[PDB]
Amino acid sequence: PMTLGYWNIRGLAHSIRLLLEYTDSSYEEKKYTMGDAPDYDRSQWLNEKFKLGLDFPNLPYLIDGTHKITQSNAILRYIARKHNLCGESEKEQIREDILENQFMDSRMQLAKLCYDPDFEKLKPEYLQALPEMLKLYSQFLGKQPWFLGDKITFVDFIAYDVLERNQVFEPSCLDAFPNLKDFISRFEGLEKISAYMKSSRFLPRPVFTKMAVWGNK
Amino acid sequence: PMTLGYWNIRGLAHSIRLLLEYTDSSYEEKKYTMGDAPDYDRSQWLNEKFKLGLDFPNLPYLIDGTHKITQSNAILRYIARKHNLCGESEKEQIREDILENQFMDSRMQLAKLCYDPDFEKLKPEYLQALPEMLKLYSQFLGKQPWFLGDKITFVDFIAYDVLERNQVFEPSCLDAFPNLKDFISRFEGLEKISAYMKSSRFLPRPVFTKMAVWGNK
Ligand SMILES: CSC[C@H](NC(=O)CC[C@H](N)C(=O)O)C(=O)NCC(=O)O
Ligand SMILES: CSC[C@H](NC(=O)CC[C@H](N)C(=O)O)C(=O)NCC(=O)O
Repeated sequence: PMTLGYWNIRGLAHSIRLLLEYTDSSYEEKKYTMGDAPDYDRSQWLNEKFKLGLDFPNLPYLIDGTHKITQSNAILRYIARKHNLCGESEKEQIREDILENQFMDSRMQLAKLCYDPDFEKLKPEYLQALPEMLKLYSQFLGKQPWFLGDKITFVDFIAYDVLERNQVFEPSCLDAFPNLKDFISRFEGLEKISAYMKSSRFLPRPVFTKMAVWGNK
Repeated sequence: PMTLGYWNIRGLAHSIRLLLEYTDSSYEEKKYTMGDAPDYDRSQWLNEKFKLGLDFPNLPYLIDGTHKITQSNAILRYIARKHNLCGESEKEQIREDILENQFMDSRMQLAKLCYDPDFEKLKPEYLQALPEMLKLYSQFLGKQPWFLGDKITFVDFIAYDVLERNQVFEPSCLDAFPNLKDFISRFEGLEKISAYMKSSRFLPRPVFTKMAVWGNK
């Protein structure tokens, strides 16, 4: 079985976990636990960090026998290639590359906020900009079932994580955007995703690490 | 001709500029200028930000006729595909995806620091970590001329920007790492790269925007 190493949270493994489940991948999780405050003791990871034979040791990581992979997008692409869940044409590849990076910027905006000591002061401005961020995603998806079009690919798994987690942050945020709401349902309704989400494994919380101001538990 | 839009700085356009020059691409630059302090007035960009027909308006952008591309990695991949400067095999693609995301983490570390108000206090800790960062890049490159092996690809262009800019931040940083120094020379010695670097277009500073503590000019 493949090994997926990450913190015992949602974080950056969510899309990877879902993709692994969707693709019916044989895998098990190496789950590291961060200590509490004031420590935020990381030693579980730190001890074996340099022992896994990763070129750029990091969480998350994927071990698939010969292949040892860090960087969450690289893991996602790796698995997506293995199961034909990639953009094929130029137009699709362009769309894929734009989305992967754009979603990453959006992911990180929410993380920057929720780790910021000034969370309470900063929250409103983020919610001001929130509709415009969703609007661009909505326009882009249009009437298509999936972000690259007819066929589901890896970005849809990124898409879901970042869009859904906004909906856990601000529950009403997708209300203006019916196609994004339908996207969420489509995704969660997928036979394997649905089965997973009802299983003991599913790990939708905590969103962030114990160091977070919001979503630490 | 393609249009490359960005601020009148090095920033995230460097690798793109160099790739466009290397590939002998027909291109011209739409250069936006940020105001000074206290304003940092952005209105040059802001006015026509929503008028270029980009799905996710952003700097940098590439307009290639039908194709309008934002996100710097997306732009790089776009041009790389057009000129066969991509990882072909699985092992290459894995390496490419790892490196693109890793370098981007590294890039952002320097940017976080150089935009931080506590730049002076924070600088030493970054320089503490700096050798280990370089070491992992060095090990990964090994004896190969380019990061993916025999043939140069797009990551090399990212590689150059982030590694070189560290050498502008701390000039001695590559001294313990001869293969990285040779990488820099190999890259700078490429016929078209060399010609470009000696031309009037070449824009190696400022490193960051006027809002930066380090490398604003
Ligand atoms: C909050 S996510 C946990 C964090 N990992 C990253 O930041 C990886 C980000 C990377 N860009 C990726 O996408 O994999 C981490 O603990 N990394 C290992 C480390 O710092 O030693
Ligand atoms: C300091 S670079 C300038 C900054 N752009 C980005 O942060 C884009 C980053 C994106 N991840 C990319 O790589 O293109 C910017 O001015 N963006 C347009 C805007 O904010 O309106």
